[PDB]
Amino acid sequence: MVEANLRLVISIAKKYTNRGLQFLDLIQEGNIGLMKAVDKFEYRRGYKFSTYATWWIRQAITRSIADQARTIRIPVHMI
DNA sequence: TCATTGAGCAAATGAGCAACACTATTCGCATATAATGGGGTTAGTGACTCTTAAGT
Repeated sequence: MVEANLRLVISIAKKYTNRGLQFLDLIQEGNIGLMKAVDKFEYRRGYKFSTYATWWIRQAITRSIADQARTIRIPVHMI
């Protein structure tokens, strides 16, 4: 299930490119979020995979670029 | 008899600790229609040397 939606990870992380982080770091952290979405996925709500996986991939990419992008790190609640 | 030396002492202030109670920070977790392969250089170098590789 994980190695069939990596194209979804590169499709999400295509837009977060020039935000202070490398392109390969983004899709790596998106893969971490994709694994966390695979482990907690429920099929009985009719949705296929993508509407549940997109939120977790976007969350992992945003929490990656909110912390590991600057030296003087501001937490996400303060920013 | 009194100034001088040797020793100490109560007290005031500066530093700090120990345990406890309130509170502002910080981090783990969740978002359910569908979303399914990227930008970005270097472009009018010169000369020389070392290694690898096809050609003889």
